[PDB]
Amino acid sequence: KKTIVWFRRDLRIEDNPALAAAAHEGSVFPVFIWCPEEEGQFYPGRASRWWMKQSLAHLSQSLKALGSDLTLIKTHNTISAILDCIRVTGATKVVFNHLYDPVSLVRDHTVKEKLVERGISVQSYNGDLLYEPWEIYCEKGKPFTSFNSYWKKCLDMSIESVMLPPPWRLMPITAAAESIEELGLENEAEKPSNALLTRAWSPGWSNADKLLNEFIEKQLIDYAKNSKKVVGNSTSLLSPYLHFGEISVRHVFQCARMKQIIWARDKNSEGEESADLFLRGIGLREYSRYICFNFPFSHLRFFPWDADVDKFKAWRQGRTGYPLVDAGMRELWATGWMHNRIRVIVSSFAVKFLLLPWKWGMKYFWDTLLDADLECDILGWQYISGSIPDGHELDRLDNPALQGAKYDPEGEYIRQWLPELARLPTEWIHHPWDAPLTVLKASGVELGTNYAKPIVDIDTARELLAKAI
Amino acid sequence: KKTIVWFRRDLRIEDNPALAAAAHEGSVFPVFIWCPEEEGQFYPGRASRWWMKQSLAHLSQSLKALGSDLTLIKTHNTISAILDCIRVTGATKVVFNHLYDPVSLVRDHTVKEKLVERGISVQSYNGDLLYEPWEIYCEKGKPFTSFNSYWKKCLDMSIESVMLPPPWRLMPITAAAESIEELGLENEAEKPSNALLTRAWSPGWSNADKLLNEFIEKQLIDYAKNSKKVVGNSTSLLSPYLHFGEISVRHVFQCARMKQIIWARDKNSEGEESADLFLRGIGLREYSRYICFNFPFTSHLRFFPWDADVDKFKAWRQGRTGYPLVDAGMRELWATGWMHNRIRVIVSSFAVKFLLLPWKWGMKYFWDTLLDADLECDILGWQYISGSIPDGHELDRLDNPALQGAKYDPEGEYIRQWLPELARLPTEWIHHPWDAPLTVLKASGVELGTNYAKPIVDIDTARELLAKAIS
Amino acid sequence: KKTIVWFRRDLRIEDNPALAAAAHEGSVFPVFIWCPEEEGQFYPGRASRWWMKQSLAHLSQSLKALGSDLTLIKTHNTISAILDCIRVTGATKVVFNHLYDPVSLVRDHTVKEKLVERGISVQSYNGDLLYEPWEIYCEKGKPFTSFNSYWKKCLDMSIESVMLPPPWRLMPITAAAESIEELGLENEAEKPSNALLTRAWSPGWSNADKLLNEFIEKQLIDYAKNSKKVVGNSTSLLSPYLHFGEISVRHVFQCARMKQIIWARDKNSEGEESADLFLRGIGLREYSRYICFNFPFSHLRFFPWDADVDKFKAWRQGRTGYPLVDAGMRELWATGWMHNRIRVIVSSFAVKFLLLPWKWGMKYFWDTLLDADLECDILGWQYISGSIPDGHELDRLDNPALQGAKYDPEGEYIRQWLPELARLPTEWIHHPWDAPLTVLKASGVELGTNYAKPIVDIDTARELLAKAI
Amino acid sequence: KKTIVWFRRDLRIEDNPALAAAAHEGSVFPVFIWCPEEEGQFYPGRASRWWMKQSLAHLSQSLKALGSDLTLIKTHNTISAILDCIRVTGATKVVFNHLYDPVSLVRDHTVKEKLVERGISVQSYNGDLLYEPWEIYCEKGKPFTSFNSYWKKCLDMSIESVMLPPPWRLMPITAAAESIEELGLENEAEKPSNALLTRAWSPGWSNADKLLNEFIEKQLIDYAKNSKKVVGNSTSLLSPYLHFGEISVRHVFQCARMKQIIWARDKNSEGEESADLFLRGIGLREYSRYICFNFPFSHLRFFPWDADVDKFKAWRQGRTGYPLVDAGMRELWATGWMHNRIRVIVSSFAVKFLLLPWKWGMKYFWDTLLDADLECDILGWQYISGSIPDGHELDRLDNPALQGAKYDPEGEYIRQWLPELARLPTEWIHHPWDAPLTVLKASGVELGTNYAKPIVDIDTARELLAKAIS
Ligand SMILES: Cc1cc2nc3c(=O)[nH]c(=O)nc-3n(C[C@H](O)[C@H](O)[C@H](O)COP(=O)(O)OP(=O)(O)OC[C@H]3O[C@@H](n4cnc5c(N)ncnc54)[C@H](O)[C@@H]3O)c2cc1C
Ligand SMILES: Cc1cc2nc3c(=O)[nH]c(=O)nc-3n(C[C@H](O)[C@H](O)[C@H](O)COP(=O)(O)OP(=O)(O)OC[C@H]3O[C@@H](n4cnc5c(N)ncnc54)[C@H](O)[C@@H]3O)c2cc1C
Ligand SMILES: Cc1cc2nc3c(=O)[nH]c(=O)nc-3n(C[C@H](O)[C@H](O)[C@H](O)COP(=O)(O)OP(=O)(O)OC[C@H]3O[C@@H](n4cnc5c(N)ncnc54)[C@H](O)[C@@H]3O)c2cc1C
Repeated sequence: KKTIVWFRRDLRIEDNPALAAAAHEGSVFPVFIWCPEEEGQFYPGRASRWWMKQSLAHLSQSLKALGSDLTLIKTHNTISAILDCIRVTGATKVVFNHLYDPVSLVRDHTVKEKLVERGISVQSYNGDLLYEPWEIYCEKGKPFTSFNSYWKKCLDMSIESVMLPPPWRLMPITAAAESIEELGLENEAEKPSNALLTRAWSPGWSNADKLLNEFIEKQLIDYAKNSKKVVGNSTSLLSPYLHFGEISVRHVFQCARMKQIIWARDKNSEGEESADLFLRGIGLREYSRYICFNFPFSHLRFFPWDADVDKFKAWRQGRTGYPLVDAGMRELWATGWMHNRIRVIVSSFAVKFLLLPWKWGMKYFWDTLLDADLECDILGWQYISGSIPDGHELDRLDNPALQGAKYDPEGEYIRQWLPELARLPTEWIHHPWDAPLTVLKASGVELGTNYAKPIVDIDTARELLAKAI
Repeated sequence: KKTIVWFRRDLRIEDNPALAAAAHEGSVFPVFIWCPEEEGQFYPGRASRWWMKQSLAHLSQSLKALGSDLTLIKTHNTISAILDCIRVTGATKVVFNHLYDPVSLVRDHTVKEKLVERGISVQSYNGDLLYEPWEIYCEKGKPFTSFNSYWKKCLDMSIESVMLPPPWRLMPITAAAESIEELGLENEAEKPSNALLTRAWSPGWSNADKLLNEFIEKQLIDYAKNSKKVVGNSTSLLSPYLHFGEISVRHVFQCARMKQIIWARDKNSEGEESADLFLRGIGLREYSRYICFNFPFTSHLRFFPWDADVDKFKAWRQGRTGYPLVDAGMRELWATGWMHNRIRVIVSSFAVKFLLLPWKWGMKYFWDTLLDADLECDILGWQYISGSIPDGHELDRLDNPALQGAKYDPEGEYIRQWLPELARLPTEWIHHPWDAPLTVLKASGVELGTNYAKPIVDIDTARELLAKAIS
Repeated sequence: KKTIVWFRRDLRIEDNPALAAAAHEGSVFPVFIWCPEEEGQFYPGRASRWWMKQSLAHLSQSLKALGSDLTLIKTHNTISAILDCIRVTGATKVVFNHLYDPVSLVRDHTVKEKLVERGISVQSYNGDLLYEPWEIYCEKGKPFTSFNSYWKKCLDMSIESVMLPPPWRLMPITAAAESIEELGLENEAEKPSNALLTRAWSPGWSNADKLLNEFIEKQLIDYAKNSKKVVGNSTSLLSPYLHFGEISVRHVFQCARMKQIIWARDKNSEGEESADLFLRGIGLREYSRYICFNFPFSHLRFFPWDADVDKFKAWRQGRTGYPLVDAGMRELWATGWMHNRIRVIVSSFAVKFLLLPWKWGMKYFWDTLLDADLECDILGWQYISGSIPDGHELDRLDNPALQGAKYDPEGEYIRQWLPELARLPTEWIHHPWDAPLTVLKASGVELGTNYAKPIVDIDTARELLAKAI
Repeated sequence: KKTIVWFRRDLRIEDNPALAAAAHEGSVFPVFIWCPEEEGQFYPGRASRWWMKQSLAHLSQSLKALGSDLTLIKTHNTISAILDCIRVTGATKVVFNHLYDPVSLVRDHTVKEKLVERGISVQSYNGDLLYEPWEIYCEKGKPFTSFNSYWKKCLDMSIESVMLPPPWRLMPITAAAESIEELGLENEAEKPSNALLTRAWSPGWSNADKLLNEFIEKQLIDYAKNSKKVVGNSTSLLSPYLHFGEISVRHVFQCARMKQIIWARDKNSEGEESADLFLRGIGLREYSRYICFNFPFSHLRFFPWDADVDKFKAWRQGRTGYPLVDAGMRELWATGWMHNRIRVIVSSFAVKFLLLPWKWGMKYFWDTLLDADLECDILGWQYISGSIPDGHELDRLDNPALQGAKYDPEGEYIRQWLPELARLPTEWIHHPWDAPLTVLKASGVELGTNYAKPIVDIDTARELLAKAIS
């Protein structure tokens, strides 16, 4: 047999069912079709493309040792490149993994019909998901918009398997079509600025496996009390690796459940909730693929926004005057990642405080986030605008005085990303516009020149939001 | 559908095909039927029974945290106990894993025939092996008889898979049948002495996975450089955990295979070589079940006039033979229930070629003392030492303890730990004090014949008493 | 014998000559006279006073466990308080250590003259200093105007022992006089802002002993290669404890000297150089007291200034547009300490770029430095203004491009204290105004809104100095 | 000036009063005069001489790094070698540190008189003790009888200090006196066996400052609860280093003293008690040189012994059937060191259970111990003998069933030095003879085959000694 594997966002060799199907039957021809025209509005952002350039290099380096290597093709049409690979490789079967974004859903089915009619067999295995969105029903069949009612039933009867990495790898003697090597992801006018994200990130499937041993045996023990704290990479940093499919979610769920069974047996209650807080976070990634599968284009709510370009640039540069918002936008753009509670605040500020279009705030998240996912990002904005009964309503404006006192105690997250407020005490570190002048100047801050004043008064933004509902 | 899971030597949940097959179809019913009379001359030993008692107690607490308890059963007939569990729970399928011991080889295929007549569904799975002995074929007849030619063909193709542990399980209902209250595995007079085995061993599958993680990440880096030595944690110390099936062979194999792949793209020239020896070490266990399958007795039927000396037999157990590697090996074997591989090639070659003692005498001692008392490994180990297999050693091959210790134990640090009386004896004579001059022996406070015993047998006599005893 | 141990800036118990001589004689009455009126402009600043309140509280409970409590007195005249402590205790002798500042020099000699005439014996010992300035002279009595010829001579002689803390203690047990528990150091208008210095500093003498045992066996090995690094606290962080006398320099020298002898015969060509740069640095504290002794006020090289108050606020708040200067002024305000290389840059920028009075720059250093030392700070400004033969010429300015490449490699000091310059490459991390406009957006740095433009051009400031000399 | 330094038992530089004073006055000419014929009975043993050789070359290496060598001299008369060094060097003052052995007490003072009559300046400093034995005066004239009352007197003054190492060194011109390159400390027959002491000891003043800092900062907080134990590094292993004067007694005292002050205000509870035991442990060394100073050569009893040469070989090589005694003898000979609580067990077993002459035990402890202190080893045997008031009477001995139940619980100390008793339960581990026959067959213990039977009954030693105490 001659099989052609099609890597998309399953950039790994471990537990790859499409790759395990190959190399178990005949020869393998790895290929990566990169068609930017067919991506549409879902084109990968600036930082998301940088992770793709490094992961594909780490992938091609991995496949180069197994026996074959990793063909990259930039084409104007995916089917035009797939049918052209079969021309030079003489393959009789093509295999790939599942992707549930709106562009790949209609493309996986179109690629099927075009070459299955031609006597060439296809097969699409389960990838990046523990449960397919067509494997669960409420007995009846109603969709569980309730994540609580969703994940409560997913914990019942797991029936899958964990695969292996292929020991060997065979490749036919072929030619080339239309081939490329490495271009179309990083712009020369910003490569030096993009080469600085390596300070806190290292793309690759093997580096992802090092992270699992760094988090399971050492950091998952007290994850329930660290995830609440926002200052420190307190969580697992597995979002960029899981999006690009560098870690199989089977492994992320198996070894985490393995720790839960040991802690549930050792009477340990601190680790039990730590495993619950992490496994029920893994289910949210599965919940995002379930909603986006039967609720694509939910969020059909177009109320009078306030398309102010200048007020949007201050939200990107962290000049909104709010400490917890400006620090989050400072962390997002410095490391390409931010905590979940930070995203909740900086996104709510973009729609509830500034009335900017939610698409504008998402297009910036889609561009600068290293973990820029499609199902998870949309799911986060639905949690903000009030599209799920298990999320905060659009009308509420959380007071930063108590909001910072929950996720960022002692104000150590602002004093790390906003060094100008390093002497402002924790009593006013989340809201300098409430402290008297006798303690503001004592802290060294001068609201106006030393630190930006609040861009929008919260007292006037509460009623003005309810003034249009 | 109610399904009875029959635990035997697969005391684990991570990759248990029989346990994963059940608990997914419907209900589950764990049971450990302990029938000592059906196991003949190779009834589980003394220390190995102690390990089994602690693992079963840990297995009981592990399963009770998932959903169902564990039915500990000690009856007079195993098949009678299986038929008793079917009627009390209403089960319809009996599921267990594969075992290749001659006792279970003839009764596992008997339980199937007994239950097919009654209509009870049965299905066996490969639990503690990656290549079953009937899966490797050729185009001719017989196996390979050489491990090099056997393991060369196993590395050609590979189709494995790792199963997941179920987070939920369901008990059946009503009354229980004959139930054993965890009894028989220990004798009242030798219980405090068996508790001393906890100093270097913590049985159970939970500590088994942590050791596999510790060895792969922090010790497989230089396994090829330490496995050839004896001192300290030279190897992985996974034999007692792999014998009772607490870690699946695939989980141990793939962890060193995954680490070997990363040690290739990073051009770790000596890294992937360390995984080659460890994986081939696992292959020796695979090759043990191939010989034991085709040759199902206990290529080893050479019993000639032995020196049935019970006085020289107790001097070999307690480690008082004048040979440091032999004495220190028998000192660690009885104090920790374990010993290095190269030392087992020494203490047993000394038992059959230096003392002319029966090989069944030393093998019965390994059965009671070794926690990793593997039937398939304890047979292949003694066959490799004698001239039974052309895999390595012959019958008329003796090794000088001088070049033997300096090859597997430099600086003599292994003897000084288990023989304090030879602490100030230099490494040049630490492995053979009799060949050292009296000017250094008294300076090293040895004094043969009072503190450390003189060599019980001469190296030249054992060669002249054996070459003239073969015809 | 009833003795009075006048604690001043010797806030320790171990290696205390005046405390040991008074203990091994008879009774001990420790007292601390705090007269802010006798202090001229050398009155302790905001940060330096906070360190005094913590060390004195630690000193109070320290002696409280040995046998005698600590007495703090805030009076109008020090001699009036000393005469009061004598008439309430009957102490026939008053002992103290040495202080070489101009105010405390004429005071100790006035205290001796006023107490000797009353029949009360006085005794002074060497404290907080290896060898006094009146003990180092060649065959000629010429004071060493150069430091290279200074410390090279201090190593050719060594005669000073080290003593242990007193074992026992007892009190003359008599009524007290005017007993000012704790007044003057901290005002309530800035108490919470001052309490935030506990993040990176823990004042006390036992914490100083905790600091040495960590710096010797762990950080002194490669001190020569870490002193060239500005990022982080690469040095020892011993200046605050040495200024307040919380640990004697004899123990600081003896621990580093024996480590050098250990590395001497060990063929350690890297440990000797590390012990050298630390001991040569200890000599700078020794050299500061030498110039402060027979050179009262040289630093009288004044030149016309441009005292711009608005340009002085930007120098404090770090709004000067220079990344290496603003990052240092942020660290000076956040933690009250900065590296020696940073102090050279931020002080030269105040006098050589903005043309601000050197006293104004010192008035801010003296107020915000936890290690605010009179002899060390003046010696620092003498090194910048060009008042030393082996210093820096006042007529020349260093290019921040090559300046950052010398003391801040990899560019990690700006990315920590100025998070807006995170993705700005090292090629322009020290000077964003030289970078092209194409990379100023790739680095997400808009000068008019993100990080302010340089307030004064470098080439103009270099010629403006030559325009008035 | 030019001063000659005489290193004898002060092989250190951190705090050496005779070395730092000689460095300031002028030139430094370090000499190490040995002369075994003047030692006689107090000649260092086999293992103790090995430490002296390794610590000598290491101290000679550290001296040359400063600027002055170390002249090693082996002579027949120590005074003839001192005068030979003065003429070839031209020195004026001869300096050295104090010692408190009967040899040096009459030798150093003889050096003083013969060099004073010739016009050579001499000055001896204190560098081996906190308070010198003549600085303490008690009652009216009885030099105190016990230690618990002696050390209370030392805790009522304390005018100590410490000194710094001198970075400068300069040796004069020509010399070449009657110095040898290597003496006769090691014999070729016992050299490879002596090299096996490096695995447990790294002698020298440089390493001495390492485990000193390691002990005070790490394993001192819980010294009050680990001093009674024996397993592992229970104590500080500072006995051999303080014997050769590689660490100043003031630095050892003032380090644990500084931790007690910090643990006082913080109220560490166990911290103050651990210092109160370690400092009073140093006080026993202070009392060792005190009782040995006023008394010559309280330990002179020649009652009928049992001079059995075969019973001496069993107690020496650890074959007496007593695991707590046999394991100690196998440690004392393997590592050249043993815990203090083991010494009162292996030495009391030799003089009471076996009735062997105590000189046979003291001669063996002098050869195999690296910390062979003349002033301290004698006091240890006096504690075993019925001599010291606060000590063991001659007719007292404890059952090992209670010794291990308090000083060595869990029996992990025996299973390391006696592997043949590993599976023996921790109850009968210190006395296998009293164990039932079922546990002995189960624990592989065959008293008389693999492990030796008790060489002497405990009830016999009590009844045999009663007839001799009349
Ligand atoms: C507005 C908004 C936008 C978001 N955009 C993304 C995105 O683009 N990509 C992304 O991976 N996550 C996104 N999330 C989820 C969340 O920000 C990250 O999953 C998490 O904060 C970082 O992962 P971690 O490994 O550090 O933490 P952990 O909590 O340890 O991550 C657990 C894993 O489970 C999944 N997961 C965790 N939380 C969620 C969630 N809320 N929704 C979906 N899956 C989840 C991810 O695979 C994640 O790696 C978004 C959340 C919000 C509120
Ligand atoms: C006379 C004799 C008797 C032996 N009896 C046993 C026995 O009863 N039980 C037992 O498990 N091993 C036995 N062996 C093999 C060998 O002693 C052990 O495998 C090894 O010493 C312990 O392996 P480890 O887990 O400590 O380390 P590693 O060697 O790192 O473990 C590798 C694993 O592979 C297998 N393995 C490794 N070497 C061999 C080998 N030579 N033969 C077979 N399998 C091997 C084992 O499952 C082992 O756990 C015997 C060898 C000899 C010479
Ligand atoms: C403008 C300016 C102002 C300064 N103001 C002070 C001050 O107020 N207080 C202060 O203690 N030091 C001052 N210094 C000296 C120097 O900044 C600090 O000694 C040092 O940076 C503190 O870090 P450290 O103690 O970890 O350094 P290390 O080098 O690790 O410590 C060496 C020690 O030696 C002394 N020392 C080292 N370098 C110098 C130096 N250049 N001048 C004087 N003493 C030195 C200090 O006691 C210091 O603690 C100043 C230097 C300059 C250029």
